[PDB]
Amino acid sequence: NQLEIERLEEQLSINVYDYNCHVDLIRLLRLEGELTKVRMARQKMSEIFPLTEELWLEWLHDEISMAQDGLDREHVYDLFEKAVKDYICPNIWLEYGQYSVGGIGQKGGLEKVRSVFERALSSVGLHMTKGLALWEAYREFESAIVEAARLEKVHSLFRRQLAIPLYDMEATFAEYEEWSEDPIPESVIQNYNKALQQLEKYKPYEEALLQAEAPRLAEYQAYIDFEMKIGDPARIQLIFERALVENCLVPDLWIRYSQYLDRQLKVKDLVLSVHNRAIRNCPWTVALWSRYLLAMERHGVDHQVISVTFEKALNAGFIQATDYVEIWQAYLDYLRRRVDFKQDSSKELEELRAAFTRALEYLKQEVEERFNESGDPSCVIMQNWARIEARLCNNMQKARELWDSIMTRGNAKYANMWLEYYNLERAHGDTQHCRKALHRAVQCTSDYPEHVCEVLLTMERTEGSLEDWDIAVQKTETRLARVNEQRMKAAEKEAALVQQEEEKAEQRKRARAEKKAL
Amino acid sequence: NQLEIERLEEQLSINVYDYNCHVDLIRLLRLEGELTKVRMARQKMSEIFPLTEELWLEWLHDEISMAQDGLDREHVYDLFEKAVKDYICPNIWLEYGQYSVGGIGQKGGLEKVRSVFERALSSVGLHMTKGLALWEAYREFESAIVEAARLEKVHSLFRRQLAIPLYDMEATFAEYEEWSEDPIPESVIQNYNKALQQLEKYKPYEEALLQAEAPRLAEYQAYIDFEMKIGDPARIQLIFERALVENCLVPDLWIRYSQYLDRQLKVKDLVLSVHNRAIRNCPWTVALWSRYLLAMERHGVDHQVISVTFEKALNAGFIQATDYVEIWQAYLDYLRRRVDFKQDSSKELEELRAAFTRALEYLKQEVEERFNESGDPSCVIMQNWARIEARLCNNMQKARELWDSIMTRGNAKYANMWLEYYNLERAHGDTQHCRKALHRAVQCTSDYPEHVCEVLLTMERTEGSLEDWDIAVQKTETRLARVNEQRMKA
Repeated sequence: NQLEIERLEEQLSINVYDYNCHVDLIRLLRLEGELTKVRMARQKMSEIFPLTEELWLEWLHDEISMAQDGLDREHVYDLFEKAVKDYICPNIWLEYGQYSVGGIGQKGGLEKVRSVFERALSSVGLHMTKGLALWEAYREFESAIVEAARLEKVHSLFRRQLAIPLYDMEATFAEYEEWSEDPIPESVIQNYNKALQQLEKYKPYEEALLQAEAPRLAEYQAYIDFEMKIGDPARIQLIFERALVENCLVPDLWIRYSQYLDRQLKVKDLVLSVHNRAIRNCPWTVALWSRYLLAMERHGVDHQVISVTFEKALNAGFIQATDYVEIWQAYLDYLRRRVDFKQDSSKELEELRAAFTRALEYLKQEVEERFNESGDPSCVIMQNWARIEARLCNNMQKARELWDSIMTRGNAKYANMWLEYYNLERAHGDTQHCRKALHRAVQCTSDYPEHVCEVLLTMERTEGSLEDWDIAVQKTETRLARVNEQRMKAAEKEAALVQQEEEKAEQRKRARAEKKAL
Repeated sequence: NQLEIERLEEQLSINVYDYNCHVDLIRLLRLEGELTKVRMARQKMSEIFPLTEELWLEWLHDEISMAQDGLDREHVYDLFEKAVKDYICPNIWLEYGQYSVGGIGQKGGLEKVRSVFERALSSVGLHMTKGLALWEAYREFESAIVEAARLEKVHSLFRRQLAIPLYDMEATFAEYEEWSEDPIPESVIQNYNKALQQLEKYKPYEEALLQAEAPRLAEYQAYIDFEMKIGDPARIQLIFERALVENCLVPDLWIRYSQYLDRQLKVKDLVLSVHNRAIRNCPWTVALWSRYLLAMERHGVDHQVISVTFEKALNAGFIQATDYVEIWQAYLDYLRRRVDFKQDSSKELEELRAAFTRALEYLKQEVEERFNESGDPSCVIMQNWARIEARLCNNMQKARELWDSIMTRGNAKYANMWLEYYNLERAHGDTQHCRKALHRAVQCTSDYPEHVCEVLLTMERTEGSLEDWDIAVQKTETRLARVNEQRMKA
């Protein structure tokens, strides 16, 4: 049996991203009874993958069976704390509540049990199908500690629940009437009726969810669309989380959720936790990383931790080269917003300039090596560096050095490219340099040459000397003449190929053998 | 017969630009013998139109026949002076020389005869077909005056002529050996040989010209192409002038000719005579006026005469609305190059700002009434004014006033209009004004809204705060969502 464990152990050392291998290794260590090794393998899997409810539960059950010390109780609590983070988990919460009851009597045991049930209810108390079990477990505990006056607390739990649309809530209203010696107040009956109307209202979606199987993403989306029209922040979070349990590998769903959080709730601890979980579920999508870095910046996360997050993004592994420029650009935009441009020379500015160099080299080395295509064809990073360096810093010279480099890459043929450079020179350079840029455009542009000529003639018309206008008409006339010659000649060749294909089709008319022997 | 004459005179009182009517009025007046009325009709026509050689000759014969030796010889000369101006005219020149011989007895009569023959030879002495008659008339005059020493003058003319390729040139070489007691020198004979080589070169072209029916425009162009390959300035002008005799109504031919003069020769007096002569033949073409104003500026013609030349163009009459903005464009460019922008007074700059205003109004009133279009749909004059006013003068507020007006006239829906405005603000305004322009652009752009959004987003990403970026995505998302709602609706 140990032979097979060693096989799995080495298979993980070659590739640690084999989820099923981790699962197989743990099941075997657990069988062999290696207790410190199972926990070690479980801590190592959990740091890499978010774990499903069933995997957390077996781990929780195992630590609980062996906890034999008051300290191990504390350790089990720490584990429960880890488990609730990955996805919504009504059974884990229920297990946490029931377990925490065992520490009653100790200094904070009564308060602790109330703390976890209350936390459970905030997370899963509105859950149509699995929320009810939590309310019932909470009430049962409260009634078990008191006989005559804490009764107000048990009342409150009955009243809190009956204002919420849950399944079999009807049996809970009846259970409450019998229990209560005091009459059920009119306000409670009205909150219950409105909760029943909500229950009838959400019933078709819950049923569509039930009849559909499985992950039932389309039915989840319809539900989410519905809850957003209604607009209860608490219900919208719930329905997102419910959907994300079965569809955690659908990045657009994470985007949708995090986007709602980033625009509406705007609660730091919540939005960032959700971004992080998106990252653990779908590391391969760059938008998730760039949106994470955005959220960290909006909420004043320390620069060091934002930076270390970015470094993790570079190591996630993406499928496209374009993906790597996107992550670099998000980080670069972030570094750019940290600089005070009102004053040269900022330490932050040198950090920015250092980052740009690093990005271009990273694009030159790592991405080019793996994909064998540059990840930035139109050199958009260099363009941004150039724009910044010329408009925000008084360093037009660096902008020029950059642009000469952008153009050498066969980018010299694009009208829009020359114009991007021209406009940069028109704003922060001199007229002499616009003219040289424009004279170059005319010489090099291959897609829309008439366009760049018009731009050159317009500049000379408005700002140049008569010699300048005359040189401009000469260069443009000459250039356009050459263009029209090749355009016209190539049309001669296509017309010549059509005539060759007509004389080929000609021989086929005069040679039509209706009978074939071969 | 006089009846048809009264009809033509009133038709001219109605419209003075009827060339054939003028020709007909003159034909009847000449025939009817109204000696005083013909001189008038001829003078009033010649000031408007260039006259063909035959029309100048007939006028000249009448004045010479009415020798009214009061004396009109100086006056007849003045007429010849007018006649040589219009086109190349070997018969008018030949006619001028034979006539000038009659005044040889008078003071400096001799220098005058040599003056016109030399002037004639400079214009048409290289003419393959008609140049020879002038060389022969010059020699004939020269051999006729002295016995022993002007014999040299005649020698120089035989030699001068024999170095130039003419038709029937061989018979003049043979004619020279007999007349000349001394042998024909080796240098003269080799220049003759290369000229015979020149005669062979031009022979297929001279003949191709001969076989086609007049104006033989296609055949003339081939010749011009050929002579330009050779690149001899004297020879190039000739073939142009020759072609222009028959094709004076082909503006494209004048353009190539005047263009050759402006790029290659660059001699003030020569280029300006051909440009002036071009507008008189084809006034309806705006390029001819515009190239003319350029040439006057290149050659430093007085500011006052350029303005009157320009004012003349406005009354010429064009077929397109675009033509009127083009001439207006040309004049505005000219006035701008007269301005020193380092000096803010500025005397020239005030004529310029005044000129723009006058121009925009001409398009609103005169051009709009006739065409019911501005002729400047995208407002490039206002665009140019704004650009000048913002980059060269520190008057950015004026550029904005101009741009507001452009957007007001239905250009707010075009992305390129907003971006051009954005780019001006980006260069000579502040960032807050770029932000406002773009925000306006996103709301209004109707043709390519997705594009202007990309431009706003790029800006915020590169210069804006994180909140600025965030506002931009909302504005763009909302705008694009609504746009997409309409393409499904419609």
